[PDB]
Amino acid sequence: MMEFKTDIEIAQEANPQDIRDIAKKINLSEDDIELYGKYKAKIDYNVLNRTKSRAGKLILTTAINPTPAGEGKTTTSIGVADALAKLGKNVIAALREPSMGPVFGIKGGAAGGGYAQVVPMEDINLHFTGDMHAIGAANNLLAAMLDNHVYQTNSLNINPKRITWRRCVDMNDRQLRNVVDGLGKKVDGVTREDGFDITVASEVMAAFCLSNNISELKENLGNIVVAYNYSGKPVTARDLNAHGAMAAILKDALKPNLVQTLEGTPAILHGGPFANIAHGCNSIIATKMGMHMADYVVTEAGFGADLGAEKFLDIKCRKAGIRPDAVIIVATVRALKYNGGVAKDQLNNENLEALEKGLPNLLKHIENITQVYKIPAVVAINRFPLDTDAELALVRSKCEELGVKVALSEVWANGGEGGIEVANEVLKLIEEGENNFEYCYEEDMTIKEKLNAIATKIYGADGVNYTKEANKQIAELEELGFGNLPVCVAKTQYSLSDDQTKLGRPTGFTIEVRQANISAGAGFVVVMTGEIMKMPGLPKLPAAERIDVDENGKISGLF
Amino acid sequence: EFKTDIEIAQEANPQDIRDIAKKINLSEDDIELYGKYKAKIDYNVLNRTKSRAGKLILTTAINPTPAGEGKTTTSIGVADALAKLGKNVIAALREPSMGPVFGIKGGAAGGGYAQVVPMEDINLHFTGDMHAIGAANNLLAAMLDNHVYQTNSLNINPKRITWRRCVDMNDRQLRNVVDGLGKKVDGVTREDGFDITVASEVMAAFCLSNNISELKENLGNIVVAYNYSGKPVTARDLNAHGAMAAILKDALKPNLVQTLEGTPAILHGGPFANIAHGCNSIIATKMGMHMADYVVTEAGFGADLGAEKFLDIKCRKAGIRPDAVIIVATVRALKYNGGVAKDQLNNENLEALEKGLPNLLKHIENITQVYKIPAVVAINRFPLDTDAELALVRSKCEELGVKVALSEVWANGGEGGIEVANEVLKLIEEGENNFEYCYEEDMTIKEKLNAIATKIYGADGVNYTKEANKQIAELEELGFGNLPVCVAKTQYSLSDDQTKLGRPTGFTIEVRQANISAGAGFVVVMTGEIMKMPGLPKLPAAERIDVDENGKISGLF
Ligand SMILES: COc1ccc2cc3[n+](cc2c1OC)CCc1cc2c(cc1-3)OCO2
Ligand SMILES: COc1ccc2cc3[n+](cc2c1OC)CCc1cc2c(cc1-3)OCO2
Ligand SMILES: COc1ccc2cc3[n+](cc2c1OC)CCc1cc2c(cc1-3)OCO2
Ligand SMILES: COc1ccc2cc3[n+](cc2c1OC)CCc1cc2c(cc1-3)OCO2
Ligand code: PRO
Ligand code: PRO
Ligand code: PRO
Ligand code: PRO
Ligand code: PRO
Ligand code: PRO
Ligand code: PRO
Ligand code: PRO
Ligand code: PRO
Repeated sequence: MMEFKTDIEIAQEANPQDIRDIAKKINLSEDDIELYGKYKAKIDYNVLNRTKSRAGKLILTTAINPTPAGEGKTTTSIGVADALAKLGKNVIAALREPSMGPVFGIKGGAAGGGYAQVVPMEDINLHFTGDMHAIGAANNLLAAMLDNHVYQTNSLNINPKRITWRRCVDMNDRQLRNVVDGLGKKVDGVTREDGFDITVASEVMAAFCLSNNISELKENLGNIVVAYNYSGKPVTARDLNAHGAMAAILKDALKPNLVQTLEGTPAILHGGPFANIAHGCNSIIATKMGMHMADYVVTEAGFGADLGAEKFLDIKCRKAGIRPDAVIIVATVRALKYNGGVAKDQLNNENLEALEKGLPNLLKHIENITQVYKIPAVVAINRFPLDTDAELALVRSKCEELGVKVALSEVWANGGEGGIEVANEVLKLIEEGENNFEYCYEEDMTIKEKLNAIATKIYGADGVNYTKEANKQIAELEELGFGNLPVCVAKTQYSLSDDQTKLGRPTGFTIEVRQANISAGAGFVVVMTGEIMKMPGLPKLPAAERIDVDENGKISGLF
Repeated sequence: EFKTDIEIAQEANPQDIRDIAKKINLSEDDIELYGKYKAKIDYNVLNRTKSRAGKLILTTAINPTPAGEGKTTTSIGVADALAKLGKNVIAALREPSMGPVFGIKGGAAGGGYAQVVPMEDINLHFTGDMHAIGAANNLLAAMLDNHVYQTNSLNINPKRITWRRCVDMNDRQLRNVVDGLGKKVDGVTREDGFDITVASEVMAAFCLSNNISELKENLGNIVVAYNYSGKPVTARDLNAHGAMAAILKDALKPNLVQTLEGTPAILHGGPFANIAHGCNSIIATKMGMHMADYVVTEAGFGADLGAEKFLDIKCRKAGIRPDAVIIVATVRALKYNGGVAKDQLNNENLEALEKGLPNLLKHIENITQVYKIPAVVAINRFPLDTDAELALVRSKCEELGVKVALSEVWANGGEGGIEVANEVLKLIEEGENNFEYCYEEDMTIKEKLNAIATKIYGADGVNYTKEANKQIAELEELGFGNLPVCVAKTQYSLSDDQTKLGRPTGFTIEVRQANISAGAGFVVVMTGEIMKMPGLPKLPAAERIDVDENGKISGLF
């Protein structure tokens, strides 16, 4: 027979505390909190200026390259945080907010999974506290003011063909990828090519997550480059007098959102940019908030260590002035056997030979964390019942040779109890740890030197090649004065290389850069190794067709 | 003696919204808080409480003039006045669109000392209803295009797609677009456009639904296109309405807010008054009548548009009947109808006041003699209004059997509305159930149009273009001839000619176009061009908007 519980059944049967009690666990009075129902809350960012910082530790959760087998990065983050709570520690989980668009294409999902989730699950997947709407409104206001300026006088001499700013919407709408607007009468605007991204891909989202306060948000938004003039110089949102209004739309959204786990552990969800064209981390203001209110903060970055962790350490940690005390590298035996050449169908059979072929992927990410950034790390293996004792022993052997212990995580089935082993090793790394954190590169280096450093040190590439047009675009960015910013490499996440088919630990390859541009608002240069989907489409049978509401207003079909 | 509306709003002491909910017998478990000054009310509270069967007070006005009339200020003021008189009362109002705030600055819900607070939050995101309306609108658009891109098994003709996308911005750039460009995987190339979010039919259907079940059903009946066989394709055909109602599940809960004097207020919905009915949502008015003894609501654009549609559309679908009608006007506005220039409105001009008074008199006749509802004229008094001017207006209105009450709510708060509120209470106790619609649902579209044009506007009849006739003919064949008609004409005149002030007589209505809003449940009829997406000014008000280091917004008002 069978008997099992889906994540939504686990979320339904939960007993979530009043968010006011959750706030009490981190010394947040009722007068420091804006309630959104009794299970969601927004935290005033002005509590930092009137309370004493606990100077909590920072625990960064990452993973190997994503595989169709799944690794359970966010489930481990929530589970380890719950474990530290079982150990009597004052801990906060810092996570991102999901986009709403994909819920209607491919269905929504739990914050984590199993018994390591964040609740309320339904609200988190939909409107939550409205941050996504605030991001999009600010994005589209700047777009309307840009087009309005060109329509009224165009005194800034904006070249319509060099307009880089794009509108956005929080839906999976392929139809809006490439558009032409401004058609009609003379009074209907100026005809030009345009496009829509999904809201989370907007640069507003990136700068939103890299602002320390509302004044830095207003300053970052003004630095956004929306076009170039006929002289080749950048035209910014500040030049349009737009950043003040955009900061007014985001005034409430910039407050971090307080929720909880299934075990009552305080959780903060805030922001959620891409992990290829952005850094893929939750907001700085939320991570700073947590370290100010708790002794431990468990956060995470998307797409695995070669992308999210690299940008957490080289972009976020630089702009926030923070240092991880420990790093959790998540992996599963099935994912490693997948790197070894096993097809997705056969990942449940024992295959020591394939596990050994795919282990160099985990080994490379360990070397990057512990030998390039010099940060104490622990491997968290999300154990499955078919994981043989030899498979676990082989993984532990090769990881011990690099000085890293392997802790078995069972938070998906046992909640915080299943994360005590990982939590204990993390506390051990924090106490026995020293400040050896090193960036992958220095800011004074050129854009090509920074890319060369990341490709060689992190990806394992022999070097970086540039197309004819990429070299031109990088040369312009150096001339305009952007060569002193961090670089954000937008490449595939399924491989250490830029070739999504090269599993394991590819060697003797080169990265092919074909496009580059400036995200002056977020504060980094974006570099492309291929086409990047900034607006997903809907499948043939969208998930929306099964979503329903009953006479009492209960939603079904979401998960 | 006092300051601007934003300064009055800042110097106000709003109570905790939980205490405001206590005034209308709402427990803490009936209330979702959005800070301690806003709250959403569960619409299931109706299913566990006994209805107080409260009275319905409709607030309308004369045709909007550049002089202003202060309609919403009077509604809030009369609501505060009934509170001063120890009555249990709720003010039901509309939510403002956030878009125009960044063009022509924001404004108060009301004005003077008759406001609704928080003013700042109401002008922006409020509780997110506008975002949900747009999300539901844009999901249906994405699923419509996806179906055509995938299989188009419904044989949708892209040249017959009527659904439009939306955004809550004043963006003239998105009026006419071509989307679907790019690779073969980037969609189907076609012409398209955007409207401001509050102009979506999702907004009108949102406001004409009695419960979450009718919302899902109404959303399903929305016509999004036509197949090559000429038959309507709906959102139900796309299996979208269940998902759209899920996006709106929390939005459909009315928003509990308060006035300056602590009176409970509900702001929910905000459709256009020309291409829609311009009323707050039916659930908000039902909720108020369920939880209180008196409800003051309003309709936009004066009696010939909002009040007409409030009575012939909203009242029909909700099954409610107004117990009294407040017709708001000013001496300045009537003298404007009499031929006085905008700059000369401060001098006494009894001759021009008599030339413009027929406008107010026609609206009285429609309320009291066509719909048969008791009415009272509320004059928002100005300091330079001579006693003779006020006496002339009182004279002509009493010839029709309607008292004139002087309103000073703007400068005096609820005290300034006691005179109006008293006549409203007198009209409710002495009134009878004589309410009649202007037309019956059985009549054809052109008969329903001829009924409104002649009885309400004062026209000799209705003329139709060739294209208007074909569209009306096609709407009859498809089976939409049984719905009400929502006439979209100018608000500055009883006629379809914005220059004909006062009380025009020898005119006829020209219909250029007819469309179907099957989700809202009415047929829209055009007399001219309708701007569903306004543009930003040369100097947008958003350039003056700023935020300080503590997160305080300036320049909004
Ligand atoms: C989202 O992440 C997930 C999602 C799903 C997961 C499912 C399972 N596990 C981790 C998961 C995980 O973490 C890696 C490991 C324990 C387990 C035992 C089982 C089983 C499934 C799983 O089927 C029968 O016995
Ligand atoms: C306890 O065992 C340990 C402890 C510490 C170890 C440290 C390192 N390694 C193994 C270790 C090990 O396993 C043998 C492998 C090579 C290496 C290169 C590096 C580095 C550290 C290490 O920093 C920068 O470059
Ligand atoms: C794969 O199946 C598909 C996929 C997409 C299809 C798209 C269209 N049609 C069949 C399709 C079909 O069936 C053969 C025929 C009706 C039509 C009219 C149009 C149009 C595209 C289509 O663009 C403008 O006017
Ligand atoms: C029943 O009659 C029909 C039925 C189906 C018809 C389908 C199409 N057209 C007329 C039709 C018609 O004419 C009256 C012409 C426009 C068109 C563009 C297209 C397409 C199909 C069609 O596929 C892709 O681009
Ligand atoms: O644009 C300005 O004048 C300043 C610079 C940072 C925030 N606003
Ligand atoms: O000790 C650390 O590494 C972090 C840095 C910011 C405060 N605590
Ligand atoms: O490596 C660097 O340049 C800085 C020093 C503190 C941490 N990272
Ligand atoms: O179908 C689309 O429009 C995109 C591109 C391929 C996968 N999803
Ligand atoms: O109505 C309000 O909310 C304004 C703005 C803050 C103080 N008073
Ligand atoms: O079937 C079609 O026509 C579109 C294009 C690829 C899959 N869906
Ligand atoms: O979707 C694609 O990739 C093909 C190639 C160009 C036209 N469409
Ligand atoms: O209209 C409705 O509500 C249902 C949904 C599927 C078809 N009929
Ligand atoms: O499109 C509009 O609404 C304004 C009016 C003239 C200039 N643009």
